[PDB]
Amino acid sequence: GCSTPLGMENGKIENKQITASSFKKSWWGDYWEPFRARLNAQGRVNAWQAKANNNKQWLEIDLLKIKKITAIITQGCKSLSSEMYVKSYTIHYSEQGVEWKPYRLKSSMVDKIFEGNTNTKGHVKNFFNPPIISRFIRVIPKTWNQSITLRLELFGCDIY
Repeated sequence: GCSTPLGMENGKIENKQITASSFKKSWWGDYWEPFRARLNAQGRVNAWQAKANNNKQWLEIDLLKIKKITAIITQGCKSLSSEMYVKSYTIHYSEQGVEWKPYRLKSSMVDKIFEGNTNTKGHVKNFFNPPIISRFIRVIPKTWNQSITLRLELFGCDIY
């Protein structure tokens, strides 16, 4: 089958493979680095937080080789007295990491907007019908509650 978690939570996807447009750095050593965006992560800093909340943000995952990506799970983050989570997002993909292509349905001309989270720890899973075949995946937050924060996991399999 093709529904195996690709490695965000279990750490098979290494820190070096996860990057972002920007990330929050607190005056006192709290860096919400991209690679902290792992499903179910706990800790003082357990998620990626964009440096600024605007339409120019993205979290990128380099799978190191082209794979078939069948689903994605996103989760939010509760930090202090603040509930932050991405409510909707689009997906961009690439085989080379140079040219980016937006995920769109067959009878579509606009980017497919995926429904995201409605709380901080609940898992929201979205299936890609059809699957995405690529090496790089970018999650583009469209709407968020309070602040852009994410914890995620990707599911797929190798190409044969």
